Amino acid sequence: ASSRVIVHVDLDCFYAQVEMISNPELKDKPLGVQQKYLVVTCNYEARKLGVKKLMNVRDAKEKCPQLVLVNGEDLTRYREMSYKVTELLEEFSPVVERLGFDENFVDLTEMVEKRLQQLQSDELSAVTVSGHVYNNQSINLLDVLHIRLLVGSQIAAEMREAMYNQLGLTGCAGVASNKLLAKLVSGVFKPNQQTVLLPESCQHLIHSLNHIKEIPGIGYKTAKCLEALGINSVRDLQTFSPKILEKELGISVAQRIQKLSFGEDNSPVILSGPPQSFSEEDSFKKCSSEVEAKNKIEELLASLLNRVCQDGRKPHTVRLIIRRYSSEKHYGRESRQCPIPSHVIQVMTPMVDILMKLFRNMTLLSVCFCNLK
DNA sequence: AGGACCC
DNA sequence: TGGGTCCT
Ligand SMILES: Nc1ncnc2c1ncn2[C@H]1C[C@H](O)[C@@H](COP(=O)(O)OP(=O)(O)OP(=O)(O)O)O1
Ligand SMILES: [Mg+2]
Repeated sequence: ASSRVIVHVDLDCFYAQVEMISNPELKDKPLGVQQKYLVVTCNYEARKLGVKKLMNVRDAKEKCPQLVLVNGEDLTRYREMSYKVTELLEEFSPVVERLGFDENFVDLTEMVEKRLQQLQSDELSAVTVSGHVYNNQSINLLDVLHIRLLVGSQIAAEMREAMYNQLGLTGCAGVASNKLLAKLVSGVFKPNQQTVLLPESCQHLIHSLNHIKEIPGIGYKTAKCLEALGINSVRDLQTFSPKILEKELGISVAQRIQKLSFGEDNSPVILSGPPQSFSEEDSFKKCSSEVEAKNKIEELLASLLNRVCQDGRKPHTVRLIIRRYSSEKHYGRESRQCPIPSHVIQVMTPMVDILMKLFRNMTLLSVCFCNLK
């Protein structure tokens, strides 16, 4: 083990794609999916007209006074489709990592080897790429690594083909030697296409970023910390002092994101498997009297119970989270965790009050069934 | 419990 | 600004 062939699959405007399959009349027409006062996602037709994801419904219609909107506050169908995609990819190779509802990582390393071993000392020269090659780099058919990434692009092509035939879904794929690069290159040719990255082009891809914040792994926070240090470009981070950085973010985060700035990411593809938790949420115009407004909570449990059930396993912990309006609390949530009565495990009534007492001990309300077994 | 990070 | 995951 040493050289991996990873693939990053990223579905195009996933929610719109599901809504469109539902009611076809929505195709070719600018379609935006709405949650409260936001247009979380939209089909490309609409993006052409200026609709950008996570855009105010207003800023959205006064940019495209024709945009069709559907409500996407209920993630049931999306979720269901998200697992259908993951499963299909699990077929090609079991080790699949989900990143949100629309992303998956697959370690194709073992699969590329098996395929290569079936090729004869001739046909191995007829190996061809499938899709784009980043920075239009030249392929060297004698470079074993090149042969491997190209095979990976074929498999990548196959998965994309299967997704569309079997599930009616289009999307992108990125093939590289680690998760960071694969995710970075999957977006190069945006609408429903695929790109493969050859080693020689790693820095080019890394340096094409305009801000460290663009590097998967570096969030909103870490970015601001780095700024406060005069670290703005990816090369600033590459050339910055190991000591100082290590001494201000933690030898961990430090040593890790600096490897990242170079295109280095040794993290494995974790097998996601079944969810580690189930939760429903609900935001509402500061509309909760601090009581009686727990009929909403009864609502959450309704669906959740239907979900936690279906799964098969049973959760051994419940939780409640809340919010409070006032100033601009850029981060403010509160939750009361608690074990679930063994008897009650094996129905609403009990639970209802269970959350109620958890309620009292304490704009948005959400229940979460975690600790599954 | 709460934090960071991701989509 | 509707869900999730893993670390402190
Ligand atoms: N539901 C969400 N809530 C908050 N932030 C989000 C959400 N989804 C994505 N983001 C963040 C992640 C990134 O910082 C950025 C979005 O990247 P992204 O939306 O995937 O680009 P995109 O043009 O490819 O959209 P899409 O994948 O729908 O086609 O916003
Ligand atoms: Mg996206």
